[PDB]
Amino acid sequence: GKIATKYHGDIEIHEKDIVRFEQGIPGFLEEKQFVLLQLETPFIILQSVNTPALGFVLIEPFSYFPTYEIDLDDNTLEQLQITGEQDVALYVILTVADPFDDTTANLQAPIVINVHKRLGKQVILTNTNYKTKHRLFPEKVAKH
Repeated sequence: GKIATKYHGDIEIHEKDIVRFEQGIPGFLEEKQFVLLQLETPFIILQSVNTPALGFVLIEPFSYFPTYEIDLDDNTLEQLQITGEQDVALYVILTVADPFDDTTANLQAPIVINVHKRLGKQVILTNTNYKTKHRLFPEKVAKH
C-alpha cells in the first residue's frame, strides 16, 4: 500500500512493516498503526500509516543517554508479550530545537516495541527520576 508521510514523501509500505499500537499513543488512541522510517542519522521517524502529519522524531536512547535504565511494569510486559530484553527495541521522542544542539528528549515516556511481534506502546514511567525534557547535548552558553 501507499501512504503520505511527514518527511519521506509518498512511500510504499508492506503489511509486515506495520507496528501495531493496540492502545494507540497517549493523546491519539485511534492511531494504532505506525511504521518506523530511518532518517537516511541516528534518527528514526515514528510515522502514522493513517495521518501523514503524525510523524515523531525518535532516537535510540543509549546513543545520547548511556545510563538510561527503565523497569517496565508487568502489564506492559504482558501487553507486548515481552519475555526478556532481547525482544525489545526502545526509543525516546525528541523535541527538536533550532539550533539542533538545544534538542531535548522525553525520557519519562519511551516507545517500547516487541520487534518480532510487531507490537508497540508508549509507556509513561511513574516511579522514576526521568523528566519530559533532557538535553541531548551539554550546555554551551556561559553561566555563573
